[PDB]
Amino acid sequence: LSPVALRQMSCAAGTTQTACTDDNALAYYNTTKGGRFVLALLSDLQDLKWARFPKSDGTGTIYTELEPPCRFVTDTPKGPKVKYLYFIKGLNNLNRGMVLGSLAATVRLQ
Amino acid sequence: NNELSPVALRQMSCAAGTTQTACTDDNALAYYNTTKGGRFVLALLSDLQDLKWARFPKSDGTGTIYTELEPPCRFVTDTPKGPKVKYLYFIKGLNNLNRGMVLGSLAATVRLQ
Repeated sequence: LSPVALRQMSCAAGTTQTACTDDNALAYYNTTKGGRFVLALLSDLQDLKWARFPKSDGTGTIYTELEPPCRFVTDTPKGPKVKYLYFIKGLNNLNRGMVLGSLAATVRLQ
Repeated sequence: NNELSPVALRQMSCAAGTTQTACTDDNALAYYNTTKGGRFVLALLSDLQDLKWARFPKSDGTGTIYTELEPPCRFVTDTPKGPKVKYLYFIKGLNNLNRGMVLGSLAATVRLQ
């Protein structure tokens, strides 16, 4: 399948749908035909279960369930930092790989 | 418990051709993973659309490894010298996770049309 730019945007996630309050995650997403398809979230927090995305037309909000997070380490000026990678529930391996390849290009892994 | 053993894809020039004998000059870029034992090649990128084999000399100098390629995926990247048509060749049999890693790396690092 020919590739499509993966982009990032801040977003609210939380333990519960109601707990999605302020911006605490970075969503990795696709701009497809009728709206953005979020594949994964990146966060400092390890207990997220839900992400929240306003539709761009303003007609509503989408809540996406998260898989258990994948812990990984990034190289920063302040030293190594632990982060959590949350695939969207049910994401297939092709899309998981795309997230991983975009992640390696956009954060200083290991 | 769930910890990510990640990897960035590296790139190396490599030889490819329509036949094994036609692999002579380095006319593609191979995307590969460095593993503790050897380089794992996932895919080739080339201007050429008719490639079927990639060639890599064995690390010792003993012999040669020929890797067969899937049919190419055509895409257009935006470069300073204007748009350039490229062809992405997965290694024959590459699983979907590794296919995604290449597709995700590309789309994250080049501008596409």
